[PDB]
Amino acid sequence: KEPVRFGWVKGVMIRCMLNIWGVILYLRLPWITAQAGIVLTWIIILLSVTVTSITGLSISAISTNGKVKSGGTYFLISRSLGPELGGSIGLIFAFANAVGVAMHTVGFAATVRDLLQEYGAPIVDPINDIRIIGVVSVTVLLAISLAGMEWESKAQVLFFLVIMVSFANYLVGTLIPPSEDKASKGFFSYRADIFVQNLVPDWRGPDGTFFGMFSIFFPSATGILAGANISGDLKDPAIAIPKGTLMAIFWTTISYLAISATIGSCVVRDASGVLNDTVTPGWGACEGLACSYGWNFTECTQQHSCHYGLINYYQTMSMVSGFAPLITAGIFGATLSSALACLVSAAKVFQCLCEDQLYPLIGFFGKGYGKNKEPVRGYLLAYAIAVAFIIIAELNTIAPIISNFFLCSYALINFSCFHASITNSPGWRPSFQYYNKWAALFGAIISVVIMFLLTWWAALIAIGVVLFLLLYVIY
Amino acid sequence: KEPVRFGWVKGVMIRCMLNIWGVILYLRLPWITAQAGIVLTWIIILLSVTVTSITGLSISAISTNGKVKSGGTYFLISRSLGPELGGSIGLIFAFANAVGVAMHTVGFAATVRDLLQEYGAPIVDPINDIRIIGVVSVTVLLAISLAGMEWESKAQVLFFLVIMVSFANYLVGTLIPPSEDKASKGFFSYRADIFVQNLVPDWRGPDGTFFGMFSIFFPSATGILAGANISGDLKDPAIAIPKGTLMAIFWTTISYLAISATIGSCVVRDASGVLNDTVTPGWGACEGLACSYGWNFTECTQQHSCHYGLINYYQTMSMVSGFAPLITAGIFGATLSSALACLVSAAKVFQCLCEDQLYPLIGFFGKGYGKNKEPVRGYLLAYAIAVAFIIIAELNTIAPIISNFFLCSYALINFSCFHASITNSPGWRPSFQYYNKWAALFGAIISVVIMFLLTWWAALIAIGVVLFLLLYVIY
Ligand SMILES: CN1[C@@H](CSCC(F)(F)F)Nc2cc(Cl)c(S(N)(=O)=O)cc2S1(=O)=O
Ligand SMILES: CN1[C@@H](CSCC(F)(F)F)Nc2cc(Cl)c(S(N)(=O)=O)cc2S1(=O)=O
Ligand code: NA
Ligand code: NA
Repeated sequence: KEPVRFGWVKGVMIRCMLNIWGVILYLRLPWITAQAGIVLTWIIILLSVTVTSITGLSISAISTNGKVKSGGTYFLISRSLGPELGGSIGLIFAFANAVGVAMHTVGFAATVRDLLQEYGAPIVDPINDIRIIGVVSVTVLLAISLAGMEWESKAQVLFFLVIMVSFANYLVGTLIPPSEDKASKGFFSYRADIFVQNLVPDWRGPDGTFFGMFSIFFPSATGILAGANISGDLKDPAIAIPKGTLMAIFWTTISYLAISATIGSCVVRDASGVLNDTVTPGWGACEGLACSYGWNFTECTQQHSCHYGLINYYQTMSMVSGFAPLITAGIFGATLSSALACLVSAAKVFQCLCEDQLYPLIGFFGKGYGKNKEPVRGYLLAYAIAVAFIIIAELNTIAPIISNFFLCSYALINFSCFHASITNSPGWRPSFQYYNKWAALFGAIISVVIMFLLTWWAALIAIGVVLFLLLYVIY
Repeated sequence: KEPVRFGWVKGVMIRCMLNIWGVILYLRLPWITAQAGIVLTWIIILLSVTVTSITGLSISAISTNGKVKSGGTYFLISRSLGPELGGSIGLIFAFANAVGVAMHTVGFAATVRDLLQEYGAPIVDPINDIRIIGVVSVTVLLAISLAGMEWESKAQVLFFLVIMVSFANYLVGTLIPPSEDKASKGFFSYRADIFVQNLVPDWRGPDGTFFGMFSIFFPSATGILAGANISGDLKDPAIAIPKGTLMAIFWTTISYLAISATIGSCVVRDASGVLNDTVTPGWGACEGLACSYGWNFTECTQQHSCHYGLINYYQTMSMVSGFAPLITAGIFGATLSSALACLVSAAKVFQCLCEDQLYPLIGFFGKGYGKNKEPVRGYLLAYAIAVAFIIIAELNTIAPIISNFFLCSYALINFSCFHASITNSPGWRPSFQYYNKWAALFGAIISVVIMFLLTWWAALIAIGVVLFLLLYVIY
């Protein structure tokens, strides 16, 4: 009974694309497009996908160096900077993945709760909705993931199809001439006037700055290592990991640019929401862009007190669409798939750390064999952390620390590549064509600059945890 | 012709006491005593002299381990964490010392300029006063330091005597019943009412917070390594360095407490400065503490627009005194002595780095022998940096980076002691009685906490410079 192996389009490309896409695509990108206009939004996107392209090239170069087992992403850190930054960064990576599982299942449970609160009676508590729904969802994901690897692959293909259907729904919705309901909320079809008026920023509110929008977006463009954590479950990784990872990054960035450039030329940043604001012939004068189509939104701009339009209403994308519930389906598919990718990623790193002879820290976790060619001993450890961080259910303060645990790995992977390449390390001969030491050095420096720049105390906590593990292991 | 060696009272105690005392004693301590009252000022002092007591114990333990040449303070860093944090921290230490020479000579030149601007015609430029005076003063200090070591010792004893004379002048001045000039500016003799009213804070202005006052004070309590940088010029360092350094710290702290507790019970925090504010019998009512003695300062407190009193006038200590010019003499002696101690400290570390075989980075500086048992090759290097940072003459922005170069050494010295003591390093047997690994660990952790807490970007620059030197030396 041979194990199942995957090609490059279902085992690498789909996984990375589905882990990069989140709910920022559906709830915040249309808002960032309004705060910062179109050109600066493109600049933010192209700055974010430059760090993850350099890390992508380093990962691709790592993959063409030989055969590495599923979850041996930190082996280069270990054999280039000693086996005590190997295990420490591996443990940080595999703990942050198992926390990201919870930070996604909570986001899915929030949507389920929001739908339940309108269509029927919820159960008594306002926040225990999230806890019960999150725990049930995590148990279902654990069950399907523990039933094999073909089943996880089929579920991921299903989520991909649902996301594509939501994209098509959006794109055919924007081409429909506006109805009164859609017009009165700020939607007109592709107009040249609304495109030009939206190319320049309009910073509004306490969080409306270029660095604020960069800090909102950047953590949702990472997630490129989801096809390299299962390196051993591919038919030939040395051709499948470079091409799959880079195609994922390319197509994700294209979809990020198209959505902003199209939503930025259909909706105005201010709208009333009440249909009694048509033009009255002889209403003195009106000030605003929308009069030339037949709508009068002066009271908003004078008083700054309406809830609709691109800059005020967070769910504009779900009202431009032809059929609204398909966008909710897209949100479900974009959140569950990220949770599943993170749960399969944290299992295959705990299972590599539990069988690492050179890092005996947690090698004592073995009681039951579970020999089904599956990491049963690495799934329960991830499940326990995932549930323990769903019971808390309040995770907006832990997000910076986890997001910096994920950049302490982007720094050490890139620096391990550079250090092994300048030292001429004995056994480091990557054959990937597009790779350079100085690009890796730049990536390793920027990944620390950004990490301290986003929030300075969480970066210190992230460094302190790694340093404590390092020192306790040495002594 | 044997070289000259010093005892423990002139070679260690005087040097450390004179480098700890600065112009904060004369221009800012009476102000901090008014912002934060008396109890919190004592708390600030006793928190600052806890980091430098733990570092003092680590230095004392280092000194009883054997014989170390003049300027080998970093040898423990080198033989406990490799010879590439040895030289890098040694270079950072000896560059920050040679910059502190400039940051003190500029402070002396400022006082000379301020006196010149009143008693006669200055030369044409307002800021070239500082440049010319600073360069001349540094050349005079270099000349006396380069003429030998006995002459430097005699100059330091002279500065010590001048500081003691200013202290006596102050202390006999506060016991004189007030004159009208001194009363109208806010000075009354030791009163019980002004003591109680001044025990509690009164935070005023943009910089008036507990952390603001800690950040002003703390960098002026360090400077305890000035008697350990000349370890080889002592008759027996293993008895002279512990006792001298700890007695310096003790007596400095006593003088810091006495000045604040006595200036806090003689002056009120608000005064007018004009003698027409005596009590007029029948002036309705007056509100304020000073009426019961016979002075009426209501207009100040109502309008917040007067320049005198403890909290508003920075030179209160120079008007309480019996004879004002002796306080100026004390300021001269407190600034020149710190410049001289730093110039002798940076010479004897550059001269140890130029003859270090295991750190060949700057070993190429040797052209002229200068064999006079004096570091002629290490004095010109310090002089060039000192002059280059006096020509700039604007140093209030470089102060944080230098002050963090001085804590990157307090961290590594303490951690080197701890690491060598837990590893049971082969050759580390300190016989100092009062020493503990965990005290050193606490010192090494607090020295980084404070370093990032004072200003977060300058700490990153200070770490980046050390890391760049480390990496460039390895490759
Ligand atoms: C969206 N994620 C961001 C973190 S930003 C949100 C935060 F968690 F910070 F709150 N980074 C990564 C990176 C990787 Cl490499 C992987 S993965 N599955 O390849 O190992 C997963 C993730 S993520 O899904 O957690
Ligand atoms: C007053 N100094 C403070 C720095 S605070 C002012 C700043 F420079 F930061 F702006 N720390 C030290 C420490 C030492 Cl050990 C030595 S010394 N001569 O023993 O080597 C000298 C000094 S200092 O004189 O520079
Ligand atoms: Na997803
Ligand atoms: Na001094």
